[PDB]
Amino acid sequence: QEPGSGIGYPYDNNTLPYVAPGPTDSRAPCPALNALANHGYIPHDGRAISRETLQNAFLNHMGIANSVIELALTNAFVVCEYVTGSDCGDSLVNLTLLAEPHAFEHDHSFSRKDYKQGVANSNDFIDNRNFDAETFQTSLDVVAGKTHFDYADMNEIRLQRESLSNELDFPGWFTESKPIQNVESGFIFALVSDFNLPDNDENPLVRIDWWKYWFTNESFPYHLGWHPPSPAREIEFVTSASSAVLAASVTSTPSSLPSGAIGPGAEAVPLSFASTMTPFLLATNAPYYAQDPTLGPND
Ligand code: HEM
Ligand SMILES: *[C@@H]1O[C@H](CO)[C@@H](O[C@@H]2O[C@H](CO)[C@@H](O)[C@H](O)[C@H]2NC(C)=O)[C@H](O)[C@H]1NC(C)=O
Ligand SMILES: *[C@@H]1O[C@H](CO)[C@@H](O[C@@H]2O[C@H](CO)[C@@H](O)[C@H](O)[C@H]2NC(C)=O)[C@H](O)[C@H]1NC(C)=O
Ligand SMILES: *[C@H]1O[C@H](CO)[C@@H](O)[C@H](O)[C@@H]1O[C@H]1O[C@H](CO)[C@@H](O)[C@H](O)[C@@H]1O
Ligand SMILES: *[C@@H]1O[C@H](CO)[C@@H](O)[C@H](O)[C@H]1NC(C)=O
Ligand SMILES: *[C@H]1O[C@H](CO)[C@@H](O)[C@H](O)[C@@H]1O
Ligand SMILES: *[C@H]1O[C@H](CO)[C@@H](O)[C@H](O)[C@@H]1O
Ligand SMILES: *[C@H]1O[C@H](CO)[C@@H](O)[C@H](O)[C@@H]1O
Ligand SMILES: *[C@H]1O[C@H](CO)[C@@H](O)[C@H](O)[C@@H]1O
Ligand SMILES: *[C@H]1O[C@H](CO)[C@@H](O)[C@H](O)[C@@H]1O
Ligand SMILES: *[C@H]1O[C@H](CO)[C@@H](O)[C@H](O)[C@@H]1O
Ligand SMILES: *[C@H]1O[C@H](CO)[C@@H](O)[C@H](O)[C@@H]1O
Ligand SMILES: *[C@H]1O[C@H](CO)[C@@H](O)[C@H](O)[C@@H]1O
Ligand SMILES: *[C@H]1O[C@H](CO)[C@@H](O)[C@H](O)[C@@H]1O
Ligand SMILES: *[C@H]1O[C@H](CO)[C@@H](O)[C@H](O)[C@@H]1O
Ligand SMILES: *[C@H]1O[C@H](CO)[C@@H](O)[C@H](O)[C@@H]1O
Ligand SMILES: *[C@H]1O[C@H](CO)[C@@H](O)[C@H](O)[C@@H]1O
Ligand SMILES: [Mn+2]
Repeated sequence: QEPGSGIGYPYDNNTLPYVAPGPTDSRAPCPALNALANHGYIPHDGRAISRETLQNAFLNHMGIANSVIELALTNAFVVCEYVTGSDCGDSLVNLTLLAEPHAFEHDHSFSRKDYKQGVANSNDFIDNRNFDAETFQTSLDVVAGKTHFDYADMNEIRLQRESLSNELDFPGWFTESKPIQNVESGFIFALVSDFNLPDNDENPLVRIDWWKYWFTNESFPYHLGWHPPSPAREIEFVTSASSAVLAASVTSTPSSLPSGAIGPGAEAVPLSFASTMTPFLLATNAPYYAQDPTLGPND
């Protein structure tokens, strides 16, 4: 928000306004990075981003501590080197390369289509990077009519998304990614679980309106009473939430789940790519921004 608005106070005392990305700006498949770039907490053009810039942006403007993004930072730079063909050092070339498929970006996302979702031919690919309202609706439908949801609900959400993607993706494309997705499940609980409820750290409940605002708008739901978590969320909360999602009992089992979908997931570890492997072509679409309505500087 505008610095003088005081909208983030006393949780964030140095805010910057929302600015929609222009056609030439680089955006990510990540709603968090996109919100940060939209505010200029990382570069608005989404290019040339250092680890510390990311660490500070997450800590000071989203209440996400450094520990939470340690592996994500490692993996971002691994993917940068893979996509560009050379070491990116401490300047992430852009946000868009993070949408390299079957890498950090993965199938059965909550709010993005898959790289080969619904394509008529095998060489074809689509926008697996920008927010897709329809896909996100498929996630929200699982918790229709509710204001909050828990770990068991999130487990049902990710299962529905796995089922849908496995059915709709070009044959042979779909590749399950429980470890990465469920870190991201933990991230959702970390950012938009309802810290105003008395037992948030034991049984955190996601506020659906906060989640929808963050994902659809790629900006922060201050207008709905959100603020950065204080103290900042740490990695233990995230991986604990990730484990709890996967441990939750399934009351409705969708068809066409990949083998082993139900049950615990592997711990996320650093990505690695063969020096011989050429990266998949990145989707080239202009960055998404909200238009129904468009956002002002304080939204
Ligand atoms: C340097 C730090 C980060 C990097 C490089 C990063 C990168 C990515 C990438 C490549 C994806 C796409 C995965 C896919 O859905 O196919 C993603 C998704 C996602 N990220 Fe980030 N991320 C970071 C930090 C965070 C943080 C701190 C949060 C929230 C606390 C967050 C929230 C999410 C969520 C919820 C998704 C899933 C979106 C969906 O499934 O539609 N990310 N991130
Ligand atoms: C995206 O953000 C816009 C702008 O903040 C949201 O629309 C506003 O929502 C606030 C409460 O958050 C209301 O007080 C305003 O009346 C709304 N303004 C306008 C212009 O409609 C919008 O709801 C957000 N989208 C989602 C899905 O959360
Ligand atoms: C983000 O960076 C990536 C990596 O450099 C860009 O993707 C490459 O773009 C060049 C054109 O300049 C192509 O020759 C390569 O084929 C692309 N690589 C892949 C794997 O697709 C990407 O264009 C950049 N995006 C933005 C919006 O800045
Ligand atoms: C990205 O750009 C490529 C070359 O410009 C195209 O071959 C791709 O199909 C893809 O195009 C899509 O996104 C761009 C926005 O940059 C639009 O100009 C196209 O209409 C298309 O949606
Ligand atoms: C914001 O400023 C107020 C008043 O000085 C202070 O009490 C609070 O700790 C500040 N918040 C942060 C995150 O520094
Ligand atoms: C989230 O974190 C837990 C614990 O590391 C994993 O089991 C899960 O697969 C996901 O990565
Ligand atoms: C989540 O899981 C990680 C290991 O993947 C732990 O280090 C953390 O304490 C939490 O239980
Ligand atoms: C790990 O931490 C999460 C979030 O605080 C809890 O919900 C879970 O029960 C475990 O203690
Ligand atoms: C990971 O952690 C969660 C939360 O403590 C457990 O529910 C799960 O069984 C796994 O050990
Ligand atoms: C775990 O428990 C649930 C109820 O919470 C059952 O519906 C499911 O079959 C599983 O045993
Ligand atoms: C069991 O409850 C789950 C939520 O955990 C629903 O998704 C499902 O429809 C069934 O009622
Ligand atoms: C039970 O509920 C789940 C989640 O909503 C569905 O994916 C499944 O098909 C069944 O309707
Ligand atoms: C749907 O069915 C699966 C087995 O196919 C169970 O694991 C789940 O608990 C739900 O009843
Ligand atoms: C597809 O499969 C699921 C369980 O695997 C069923 O619940 C459903 O009725 C359909 O046959
Ligand atoms: C389906 O296949 C996979 C092998 O990747 C197993 O992990 C699973 O238990 C099931 O047999
Ligand atoms: C990570 O692991 C891969 C295995 O494919 C290697 O190719 C790479 O050089 C790195 O050691
Ligand atoms: C997005 O742009 C539209 C232009 O009609 C405005 O209505 C809105 O305030 C926002 O700036
Ligand atoms: Mn994806």
